[PDB]
Amino acid sequence: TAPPSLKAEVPPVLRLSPLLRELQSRAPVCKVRTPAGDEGWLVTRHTELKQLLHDDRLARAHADPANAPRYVHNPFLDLLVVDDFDLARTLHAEMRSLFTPQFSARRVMDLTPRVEALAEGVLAHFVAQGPPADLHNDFSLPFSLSVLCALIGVPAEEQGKLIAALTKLGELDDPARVQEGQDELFGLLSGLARRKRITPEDDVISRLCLKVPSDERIGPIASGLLFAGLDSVASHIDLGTVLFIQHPDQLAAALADEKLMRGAVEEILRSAKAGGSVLPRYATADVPIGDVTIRAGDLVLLDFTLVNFDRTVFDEPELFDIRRAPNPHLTFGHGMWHCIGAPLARVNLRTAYTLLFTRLPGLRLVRPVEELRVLSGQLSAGLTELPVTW
Ligand SMILES: C[C@@H]1[C@H](O)[C@@H](C)/C=C/C=C/CC/C=C/C=C/C=C/C=C/[C@H](O[C@@H]2O[C@H](C)[C@@H](O)[C@H](N)[C@@H]2O)C[C@@H]2O[C@](O)(C[C@@H](O)[C@H](O)CC[C@@H](O)C[C@@H](O)C[C@@H](O)CC(=O)O[C@H]1C)C[C@H](O)[C@H]2C(=O)O
Ligand code: HEM
Repeated sequence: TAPPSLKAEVPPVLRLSPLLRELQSRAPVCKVRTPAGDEGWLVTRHTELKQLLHDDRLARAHADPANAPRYVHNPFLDLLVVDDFDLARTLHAEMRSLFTPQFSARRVMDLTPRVEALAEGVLAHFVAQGPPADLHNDFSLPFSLSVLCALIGVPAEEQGKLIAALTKLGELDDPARVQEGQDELFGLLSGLARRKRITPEDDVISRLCLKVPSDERIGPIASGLLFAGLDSVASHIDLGTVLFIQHPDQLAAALADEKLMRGAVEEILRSAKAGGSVLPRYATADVPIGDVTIRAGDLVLLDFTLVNFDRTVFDEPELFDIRRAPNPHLTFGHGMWHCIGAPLARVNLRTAYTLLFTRLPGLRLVRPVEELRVLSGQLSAGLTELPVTW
């Protein structure tokens, strides 16, 4: 297969696939065939990813968005792209000025007692019947979701439908099912905005109303935030928990020392996914990078965790070392595109690991890790299940 194809099934969890390892050793920027069947440029190395994150010729913009080369087939992902390059710039700037104040240090610090309290409640439900239990579906997802709902302003009576609607939102190669969850989610969130415009509450939707006069527009905006943080946080709770099970003496040191726990969270972010953490861009003009020229209109695949195994940056990247320092991973991106939820994601993760392992020090897998499976055909795909006992 020339160019190499990315849809090479799914590698085992917590391991860098042979395909991606050879692509990275081959060149910093590689032409590949995407899961959707089109052609794209995979950025494989740390320095080149950083450079492209700071190059204003990469954008969520294309002269013909409907016909542009695709990474995967998903209409919700397609909503990030507009056909006017000036409009793409101003929309991106606007979105960052809307969202950045919601994740200030004061706000995340102030939310933290609430985050810890939500973790405690989810844990009670997770352990209520004793072991074994599914860490993914009965702790990681409900905890990740309850935090996002508390911050965004989704009441309890609607959180039950969210996991379902958000699941069908991420489905690949089924535009009709993505449209269903899109309909259901956009209608739910914009109705909340209509209410909170009249009766403001301490949540993000209420504060978005003060700068976004359209309730309709708050639908996709809020949906973006939820989808950006739900599976991303949940899957890192899952995989970080496995990494800790596999490295008990490092887990013991992280539990005894908060600074070591912060380092451990960073090492889990660096290494848990081990490639495949791709978001797309398009070139709006020719971009020379490494020894190739990305052409205007071309698809560019930014893989934010493949670069965390770049041997020219990380010594022994395949080893889990919570004391790794410095730890310049790019899991949250960089620059003008840097993940706005990163401070919240970090609090969620250290809250989860701290609570889980102090309450359940015997946590272990029910079956060998080789038997875990990632859901297929899913944007932001996580484990089907994570059975644990304690
Ligand atoms: C300007 C507009 C307009 O006015 C309005 C009218 C339009 C709004 C448009 C809304 C549509 C939003 C787009 C969502 C797409 C998500 C794709 C996720 C893909 C996830 C990928 O997954 C893969 O999939 C493959 C198939 C599998 O083979 C792989 N093994 C793997 O699983 C990679 C996963 O990514 C990360 O997860 C983080 C991502 O979430 C981030 O945090 C959000 C980034 C992005 O979402 C930012 C937006 O979301 C912010 C949004 O808010 C913008 C916004 O409204 O602007 C408003 C103001 C973390 C996971 O570790 C990583 C992972 O899994 O490795
Ligand atoms: C461990 C969990 C998470 C990871 C690994 C992660 C990763 C990322 C990455 C790599 C990007 C850059 C995407 C690109 O350049 O196209 C990004 C952007 C973004 N993330 Fe996250 N994220 C996480 C959690 C969250 C959470 C919890 C939220 C919201 C509560 C969030 C909201 C956003 C937003 C709004 C953007 C768009 C920034 C922009 O377009 O300039 N993320 N995230």
